Amino acid sequence: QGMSKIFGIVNITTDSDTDKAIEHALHLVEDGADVIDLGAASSNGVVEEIKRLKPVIKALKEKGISISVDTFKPEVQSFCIEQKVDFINDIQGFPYPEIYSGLAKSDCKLVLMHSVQVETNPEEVFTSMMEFFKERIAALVEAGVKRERIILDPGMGFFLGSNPETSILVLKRFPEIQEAFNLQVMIAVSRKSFLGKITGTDVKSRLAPTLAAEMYAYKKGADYLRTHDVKSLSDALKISKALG
Amino acid sequence: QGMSKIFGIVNITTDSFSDGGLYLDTDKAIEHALHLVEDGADVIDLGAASSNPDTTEVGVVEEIKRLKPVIKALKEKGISISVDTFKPEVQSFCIEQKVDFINDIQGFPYPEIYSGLAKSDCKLVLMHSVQRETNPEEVFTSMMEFFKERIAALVEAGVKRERIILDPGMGFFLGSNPETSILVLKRFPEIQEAFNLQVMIAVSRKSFLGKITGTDVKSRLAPTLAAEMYAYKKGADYLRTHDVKSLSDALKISKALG
Ligand SMILES: Nc1nc2ncc(CO)nc2c(=O)[nH]1
Ligand SMILES: Nc1nc2ncc(CO)nc2c(=O)[nH]1
Repeated sequence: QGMSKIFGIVNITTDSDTDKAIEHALHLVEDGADVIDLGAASSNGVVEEIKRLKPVIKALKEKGISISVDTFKPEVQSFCIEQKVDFINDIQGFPYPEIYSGLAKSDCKLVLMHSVQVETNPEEVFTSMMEFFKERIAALVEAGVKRERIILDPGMGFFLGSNPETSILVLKRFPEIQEAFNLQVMIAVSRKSFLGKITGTDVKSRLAPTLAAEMYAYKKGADYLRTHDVKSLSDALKISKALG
Repeated sequence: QGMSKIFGIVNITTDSFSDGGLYLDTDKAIEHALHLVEDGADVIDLGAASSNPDTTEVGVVEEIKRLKPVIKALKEKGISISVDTFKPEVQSFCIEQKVDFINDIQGFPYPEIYSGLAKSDCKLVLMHSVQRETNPEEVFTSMMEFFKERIAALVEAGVKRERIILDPGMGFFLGSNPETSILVLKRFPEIQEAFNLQVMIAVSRKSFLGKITGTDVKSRLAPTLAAEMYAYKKGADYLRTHDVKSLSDALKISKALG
């Protein structure tokens, strides 16, 4: 029942020049987003990724906008280390110990996401997820990163396997991750394919299956939420809180 | 938390509206009904009221003329029909048509039609409304007494108690005060226990939702869905909505998520 901070998804490439992604990043802030999750990915490339970030990064910092960057490459990550973005989203969970001490000299909060790319007993995935967090958080702490800087993401959708039951189990049991490590947790359900396998609808185009899962996560204590339609979630969270 | 029926709103007057001519497209309303049903609607809430207040005998026979083809066609396909009208002459036409529900936003205040309502097998949607700056607490108390007096006067005439569905009213029907709508939304389970009757919640696209967020809720679904979700988990028996598919798809997520 805690107020969740919204993460606005802005993809730099599919929106673009830089201005179409910039104006998409301020319209979401004008809609109730606390942090803008910047993504700039194409096909097949470190300089190409960074070149699209620099104009959007410092433009949002010129207006005091908290920025999250979705990158799994350490060279792109070390760039975000010294640009001093407020968040750095890694869908791989920092598996390369090269930049470990590099992440300790910084202060940007780290987001530790877990995935399991093939046979899914849905609870066995949860247990190994508990052990994955226990080993990766410790090694990050041993490298100098403060424990108060890690945010856990249990993964969702195709990051948990083609089985929709796996994503349902984690959506019901993510409070257990909250109290086992005493740390914040973000849930990302927006337009993920497994929502269509439950309702039989055209995902990526239907907001309501998506909205129902984000309110459920908010009502169970999710600290952060990652979505596309921000003004829809912002109004869903305003109604949900005022309604008791 | 449990079951919930969905009322599909079909404004026959709106589906036959004015793009440069009025109330001759009697098939758009019929297609809007059959559409909403394959989106997950349980009952079709037909509404053929005039665009502006009309209280003559012509507006009566005009309301039946807009309901007569839509009611008939939906009957041939086994569709639960609910008529959204507050006129006694229109309601008597719905009784002889064997319509499933009669949705009255005035709470049936005319005793002349009580005789016709007793013989009917249709269910009744008794709605409560407000006088016209009343404190939200006193609106709830007067609503309780209003249901208590009107339910008795209906069973006195011969309407079996179990056919009465209670609607507390929402938004402008409770006043321009948003907290009055919030109080009813978070305290309506007290209605189902005091009267042991079903309760219908109708929040779809009401102005008070915009006063809480600050967005145009008349054409948007997110605040309508958030409020419709809360009433579902709180045990609302029926749900009157516009976007049936978005609510039906939403109910399929909460049922899987538990
Ligand atoms: N933290 C987090 N980030 C993501 N980035 C991209 C995508 C692709 O949908 N998913 C996610 C996600 O599920 N969680
Ligand atoms: N049963 C019921 N019917 C309504 N009809 C029209 C309108 C106006 O939107 N409201 C309602 C309502 O709140 N409850």
